[PDB]
Amino acid sequence: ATAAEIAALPRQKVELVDPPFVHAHSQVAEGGPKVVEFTMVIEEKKIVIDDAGTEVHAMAFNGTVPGPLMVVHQDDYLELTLINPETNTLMHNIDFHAATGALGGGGLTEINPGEKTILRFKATKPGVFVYHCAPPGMVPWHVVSGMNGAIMVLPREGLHDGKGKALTYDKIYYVGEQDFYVPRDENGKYKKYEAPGDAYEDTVKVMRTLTPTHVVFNGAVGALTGDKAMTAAVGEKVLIVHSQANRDTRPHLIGGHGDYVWATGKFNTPPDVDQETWFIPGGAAGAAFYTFQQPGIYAYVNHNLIEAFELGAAAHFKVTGEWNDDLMTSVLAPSG
Amino acid sequence: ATAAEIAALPRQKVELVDPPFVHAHSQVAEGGPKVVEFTMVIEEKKIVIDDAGTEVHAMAFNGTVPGPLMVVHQDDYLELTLINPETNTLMHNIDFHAATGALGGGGLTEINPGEKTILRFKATKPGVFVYHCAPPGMVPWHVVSGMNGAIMVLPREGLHDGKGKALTYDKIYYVGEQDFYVPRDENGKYKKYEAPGDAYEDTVKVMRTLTPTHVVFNGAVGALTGDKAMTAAVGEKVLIVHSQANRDTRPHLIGGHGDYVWATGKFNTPPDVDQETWFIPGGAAGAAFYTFQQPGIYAYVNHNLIEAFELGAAAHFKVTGEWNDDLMTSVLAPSGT
Amino acid sequence: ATAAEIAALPRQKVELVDPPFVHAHSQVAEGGPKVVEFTMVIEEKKIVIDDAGTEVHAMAFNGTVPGPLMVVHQDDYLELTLINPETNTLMHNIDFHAATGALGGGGLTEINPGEKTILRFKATKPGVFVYHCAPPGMVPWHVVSGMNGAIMVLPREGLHDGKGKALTYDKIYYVGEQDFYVPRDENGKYKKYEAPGDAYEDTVKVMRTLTPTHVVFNGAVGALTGDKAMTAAVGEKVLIVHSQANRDTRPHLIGGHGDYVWATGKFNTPPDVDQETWFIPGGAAGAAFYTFQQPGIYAYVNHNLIEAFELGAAAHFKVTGEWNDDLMTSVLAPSG
Ligand SMILES: [Cu+2]
Ligand SMILES: [Cu+2]
Ligand SMILES: [Cu+2]
Ligand SMILES: [Cu+]
Ligand SMILES: [Cu+]
Ligand SMILES: [Cu+]
Repeated sequence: ATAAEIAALPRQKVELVDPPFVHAHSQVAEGGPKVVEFTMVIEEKKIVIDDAGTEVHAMAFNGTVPGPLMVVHQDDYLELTLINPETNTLMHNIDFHAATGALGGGGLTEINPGEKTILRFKATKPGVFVYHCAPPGMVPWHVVSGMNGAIMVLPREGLHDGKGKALTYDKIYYVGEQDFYVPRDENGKYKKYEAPGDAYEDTVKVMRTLTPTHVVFNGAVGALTGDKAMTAAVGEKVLIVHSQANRDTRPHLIGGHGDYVWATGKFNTPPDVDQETWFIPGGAAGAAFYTFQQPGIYAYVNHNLIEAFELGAAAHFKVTGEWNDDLMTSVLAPSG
Repeated sequence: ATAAEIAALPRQKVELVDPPFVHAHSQVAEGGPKVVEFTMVIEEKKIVIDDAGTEVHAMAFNGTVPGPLMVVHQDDYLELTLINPETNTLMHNIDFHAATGALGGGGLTEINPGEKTILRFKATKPGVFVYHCAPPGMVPWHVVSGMNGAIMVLPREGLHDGKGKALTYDKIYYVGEQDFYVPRDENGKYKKYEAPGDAYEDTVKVMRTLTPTHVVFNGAVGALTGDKAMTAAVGEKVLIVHSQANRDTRPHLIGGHGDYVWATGKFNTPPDVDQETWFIPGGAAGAAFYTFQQPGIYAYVNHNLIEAFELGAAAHFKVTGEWNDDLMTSVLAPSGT
Repeated sequence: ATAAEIAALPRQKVELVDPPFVHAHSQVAEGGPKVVEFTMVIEEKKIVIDDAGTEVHAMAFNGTVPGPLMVVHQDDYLELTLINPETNTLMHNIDFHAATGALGGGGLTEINPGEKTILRFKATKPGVFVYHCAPPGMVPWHVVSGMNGAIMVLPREGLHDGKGKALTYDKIYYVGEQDFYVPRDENGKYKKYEAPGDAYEDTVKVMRTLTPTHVVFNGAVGALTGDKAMTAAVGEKVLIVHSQANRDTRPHLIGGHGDYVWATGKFNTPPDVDQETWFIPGGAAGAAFYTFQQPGIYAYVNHNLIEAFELGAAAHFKVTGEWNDDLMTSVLAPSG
């Protein structure tokens, strides 16, 4: 497309919502290519990541860890206004794995506190993709401070299975998984700091052990449970987008399956089927499609069970509907 | 199917065998859906995991680590009688990754010592699948104490490659891989404990490092070596089912390949081919099919070679038959330059 | 083939080239099956791997870490003369993951200092494959001392996509990724040793933590950066072969993609497409095909960003050509 051709395309402004919810969108593209407009303000803020009051100096796109999911269609343009308020202390930028050139946009978006920038890229490849901050010389520090999210570039005809059959979800959720590296004192107590830079040296020491102190969904232990449990009903089709910008993960829906899983996150790569546990390498997003068949509580986990149940990587689904005794039944309940 | 129709189905009682062997089964389903019945007694038992005599308080389905492989066909029902004898100290249950609902069955099979339960589920999806104990609040501790195994749900028409051609194995082995986290004293020697409970706190500390002290097949360093080495012959087609309920592994047959590998373990996902090293994420089972072409000793390993050769994750195959110099030959044996 | 048929095949000697470069070859096979002859001399030598003068007693096929890429076609034979000079102090051998029998060749190639051996094997399977030394009882120590490389066995008709369309690269690079485990003294300073064996016990202790001290491309931190960046031009098709003989990696071209990725490294397994970050398990090689669309500096990393930017697993590409504003443009440059 020429500059003139791009300037003639319809514009659409999107209002983002906090994960794990996803902003309003259409699965099948509505009309021809558009320039889809998003704005995010970066917030450096303290987050509490466990029930012991452990703090992280988060660097948060749109004030959340992960940043929000942006949804466009293939060959749309994503036009992001990124704002670094004067209240922040560090330079930030953004690299979209979906984008081509300038280190995913990072080279064109370096903004000091009090600056903003506008980046437009063509979403040429369909799939879910990580985005994250990456300031030269301080890249993993920003990423493991929670400065990452994902986007979804849907095929213009929406999702299909490996054989061209349409796959239409009723619900979509975005689970951003975060490895954190929190310094500890002599007694094994987590350290607190009063500015992000104060934590840098101690945090880098922990990072270099390659052993996270916490592995969490949506920024904290137990975040996507209780008031934030994800919901569905028997018969409902659900897409679960999952990202991890720095470290491998192995999602698993306990009590369910990934009926179709784009494990690599890329929609032109046919999905795996009937998955028990799928694998998403650090630096990528993946997506799983499942139709619920049983009601009740599900756990959704990173299936290194130490990571899930000791380090924090466990979410819940609450599913309504009728129990199916054909699929599963207690022939004899626990008894003497 | 209705309760009445399920009641009308044939029942088949299966006698389980200890890994790495697999109970008698037919690759292609014989007749229509059946209710396939299994029984396992859970044993909390001290096991030795290396030649030094390092002990673990294992939590073992059917008394083995891993638990035995159950084999059914797609759309059969698996009916398990699970028994927690009164000699045990902990509540246990079972989660089948093959199953749908109630956390894979865990929500319906919580049994205290002195209790039993019977769970039935429809094996709707073909593949190899992990099963493991998962008591709420104590999940990874049971799993890394060895309380896990796998099942195989064969397609009713047996295995096929990605393009519809039948693949019939001559023999099958099940290799369960176990990450263990054994506490050490100030000398760096492994600690011993009186009851499972006494090891809990020290073990959780090790688990949190995400660094196992041992990574083993069939419950111990070298368990599948010597007179317990797996066997094959040139021309023999072997399926190797491999599971890891908690931690990633990367299987490799040293001197061979995975001709067809269902790396995700799911038979409706076409197999990768000609594999050197495949990848099975923690919480899954995978399966590799290989026709041996050369005789001699092979090592079958997790190809993080530290894990294989320092931590224990190496098994052997002994293979009989004629050497093939077309495939490989020593043109000049090691000799002075 | 019959004995006389094998004996009658042409023999061709090929001169090796140090990584990341690859010796001249044809993508489509020239003529019928050949016995392709290579020679490598093993060098035991101290190398410096970082900016602090940290040393490793390298054990290096052909004098390099990684060992060089050998390229043949399916159903050719690879015939390697492996030489262990008498100035070395350890026994070495070679296991080709591409080969069938005798532990990949290791059982037939155990050479003490002052010995050589010639191994021939038929390259029956197309793909990129790891090779490494593997002396019984000291396997990981040799491998993590850098004694590993890869080969490529091209299909006789060259590479194709999942739909049988030919994929022809303009250039190819071989990135060998090495995990090192360098002992430290109690002050955190890396230790130095007189002879390789002196480091054995201390090194195994580090190895058993499963936490490398360095994760590097081409044998050292920054080996493929700056004036040793890899190069391409907009419009150029590049194959990047990546290996890791002991430990998982997750390659990512920052600013680009893997247009086609044989993540398992095997050409009869259809390539994944449009990849952001692919995954190569320890003990394997993979290959990614990309057509460059934007000029500028790219980084090519293991996308555990701590491994990439704290531990050393980052390379650069310097790409010439014209910027494409359709793919990406700065609508508003960073501004107050
Ligand atoms: Cu990135
Ligand atoms: Cu599980
Ligand atoms: Cu190997
Ligand atoms: Cu940032
Ligand atoms: Cu248990
Ligand atoms: Cu060696």
